[PDB]
Amino acid sequence: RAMADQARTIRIPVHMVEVINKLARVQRQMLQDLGREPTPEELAKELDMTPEKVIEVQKYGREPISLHTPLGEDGDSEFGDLIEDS
DNA sequence: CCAGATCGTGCGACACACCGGGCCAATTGGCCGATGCCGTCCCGCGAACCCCTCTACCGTGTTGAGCAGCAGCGGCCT
Repeated sequence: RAMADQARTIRIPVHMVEVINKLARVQRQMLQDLGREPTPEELAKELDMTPEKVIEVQKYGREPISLHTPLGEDGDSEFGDLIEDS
């Protein structure tokens, strides 16, 4: 429960985290057994949900990048120095 | 040289100048009054949405350089 509540900067409810974990485990097992990357339809029929829900669950789980990652070869610039204030 | 262009002059027409009359066309544009469809809101139920709780074979360990301060030790001094 604690890892479900204190593991992501953008918090997700417990049930959505459980769904994400289930989808990740199913995808890993399918990739291992089949030998190829499962398509969204294969997971959708395996997980008993629409492909839109599958892609939404995949999208929700991503980790934000950091603005301080250096991209200058000499070590002077940062990823956050090239973002325009829209 | 002398005859038409130019202009003087004259008569008329006359396109309006007036400033005043006496009615009218077109053309209203308001919403008058009457009729009708849409915005807002107040439920009504239901799908989902998030939070909390509990499961008892048992199970017991994660480079170089420069400058400055501190710890250990050799050796007086009492």
